[PDB]
Amino acid sequence: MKTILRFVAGYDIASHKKKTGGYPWERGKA
Repeated sequence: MKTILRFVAGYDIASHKKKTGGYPWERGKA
């Protein structure tokens, strides 16, 4: 995960817009 910045970038917005489906352990090592 070197250029994941492009992947997480969209997730940071999509997760903030929709906000749903997110396990307590499946949150990027907390």
